[PDB]
Amino acid sequence: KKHLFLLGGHDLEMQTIVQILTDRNVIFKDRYLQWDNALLSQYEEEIQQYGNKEPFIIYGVELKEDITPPTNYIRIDHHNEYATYPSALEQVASILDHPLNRYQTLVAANAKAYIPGMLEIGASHEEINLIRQEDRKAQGVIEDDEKLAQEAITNGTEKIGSLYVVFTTANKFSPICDRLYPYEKLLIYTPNELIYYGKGINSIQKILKRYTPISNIFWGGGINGFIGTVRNRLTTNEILNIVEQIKLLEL
Ligand SMILES: Nc1ncnc2c1ncn2[C@@H]1O[C@H](COP(=O)(O)O[C@H]2[C@@H](O)[C@H](n3cnc4c(N)ncnc43)O[C@@H]2CSCC[C@H](N)C(=O)O)[C@@H](O)[C@H]1O
Repeated sequence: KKHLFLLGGHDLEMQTIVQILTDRNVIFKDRYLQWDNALLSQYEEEIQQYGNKEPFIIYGVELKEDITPPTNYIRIDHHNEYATYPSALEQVASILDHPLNRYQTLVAANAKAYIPGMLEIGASHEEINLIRQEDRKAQGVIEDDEKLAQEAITNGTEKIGSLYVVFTTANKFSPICDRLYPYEKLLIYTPNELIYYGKGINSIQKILKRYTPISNIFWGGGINGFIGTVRNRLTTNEILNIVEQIKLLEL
């Protein structure tokens, strides 16, 4: 059985997956997707040529199935109902019988549990710093993202009990997280998007499902994981209402 991999949005894990797939001569297609456009329909041409053809198994790595996948398609993900699963890098390596080296174990740990996941595998201060910078660089974080981050922590950040609430006009939130870490609970929101990081995401999912269908909600990891809403699917008032509901969990 021959392997076809379709890669979704880019980050340090997806970059590492490209490296391993490259070194091992695996058929894979990388349309340089990002976290917000990781659609299976981006690979409609490849689904047409390899879909339902016996010799090939198709591995979609963190792709929303906005089109019906063929019968020879296996979803490779660690989000939503797969949120307790090992990271995509770990699952891809297992399929290829690739032993993850020390660097790649940190890539998987950061992908699944951020900085706590790396401290759990004995990461050093300099190991954590290189992973975080490479992770943000692979996301496309640039200098304008890091400035809006500094302003968001300086001028739009309050703490309610154990919860940081940051209003921002920024596009990428990883710059804010690394400046505020360590934290137990962090809520970043924009006029049409919010992402929660930290303890008790199941209680947050309860709140979100009162305001928007589950198809606008993504999450990953356990408690001390993240849960968020797709950009521009909720109104400003809906976000602001949710922000108050999340704040109410601290009172
Ligand atoms: N507790 C934590 N605190 C801070 N960062 C963490 C934490 N846990 C994990 N992380 C980091 O978060 C990253 C998780 O990576 P992923 O598993 O690929 O998960 C990614 C996406 O794959 C996933 N996602 C699913 N659908 C969508 C969508 N429509 N739009 C945007 N994002 C979507 O949600 C995650 C991004 S969530 C925040 C997105 C934000 N708009 C931004 O630009 O930074 C990874 O780099 C980890 O290091």
